[PDB]
Amino acid sequence: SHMATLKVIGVGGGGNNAVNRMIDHGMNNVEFIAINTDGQALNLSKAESKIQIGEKLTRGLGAGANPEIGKKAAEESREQIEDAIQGADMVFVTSGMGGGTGTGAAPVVAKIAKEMGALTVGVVTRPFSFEGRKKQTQAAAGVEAMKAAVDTLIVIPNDRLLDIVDKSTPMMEAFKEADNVLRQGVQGISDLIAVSGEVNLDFADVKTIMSNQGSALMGIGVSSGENRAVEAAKKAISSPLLETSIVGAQGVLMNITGGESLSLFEAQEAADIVQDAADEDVNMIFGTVINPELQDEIVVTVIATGF
Ligand SMILES: Nc1nc2c(ncn2[C@@H]2O[C@H](COP(=O)(O)OP(=O)(O)O)[C@@H](O)[C@H]2O)c(=O)[nH]1
Ligand SMILES: [K+]
Repeated sequence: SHMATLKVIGVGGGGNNAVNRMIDHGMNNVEFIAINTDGQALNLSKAESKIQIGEKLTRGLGAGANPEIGKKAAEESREQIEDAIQGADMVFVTSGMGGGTGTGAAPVVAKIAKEMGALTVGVVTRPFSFEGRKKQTQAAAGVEAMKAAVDTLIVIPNDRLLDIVDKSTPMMEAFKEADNVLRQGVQGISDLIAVSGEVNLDFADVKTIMSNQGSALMGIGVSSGENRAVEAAKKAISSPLLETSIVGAQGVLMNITGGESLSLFEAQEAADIVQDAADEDVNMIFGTVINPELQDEIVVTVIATGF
């Protein structure tokens, strides 16, 4: 029997913001690591494990939006980063691209985790257009460096947050919507590992769908009542925040969780929604979990790769 160790690593300001908000939300059976140049921010981190990088470089300040400083800071702290990761079977690295620390250090952190054998997933943001072309260009170079260093990468363009707010939505509420991509992905994988399914998926199946793949989609949908399976499957694959949509996916891990009423017909319906949306012949790794506590609720978890 195998119990996978999952860790979430925030790198730089935005990544450490995400870690703090996820801890506040509550996230058990997952270990958090906070990595930053900025000692003032790191002192406010809620993470159990904190690594200040580049103190000789920046004297405790941030990188001042220069990615070369973040890269050097991370490389010089490799051993400390390895020690915090040790034991991990899966590592999520989260960072905002475009600044100095995340852009430069997050790809180093990802490569360290990958060369320790952890399944390594990046979830990163691109800057708002109003932040200017230079920052977009720097972020683009960071995204490409992340893709070369992870097993799978999820990119959230911050511009998509402007598609989901009204004129009054607090910025922090919008940021929590972006956080949900990583948080619900981690939770869905943590639930998959913890529960034996009736059609069982385990961590080896997560590795099949995510190892050495590139772009990825991770989504969850919950629905009740009539047409719940179709509606949950549509919710799982249809986030407006994602650079990589479901279209073009050639591998999908899909788990359906329901009560004792979970029907074979509705499982096929949900699988068909995902196949049709990908517009490809999808290699599906299909799982089912009967949770008797659930009455009329159905949960559909999707991880899509192979773009
Ligand atoms: N969605 C989101 N984006 C953020 C957040 N914090 C910063 N950003 C974005 O991330 C980019 C880099 O900022 P930051 O992570 O603070 O820079 P760094 O510490 O030097 O890596 C910014 O230009 C913003 O686009 C956050 O909490 N949420
Ligand atoms: K399992």
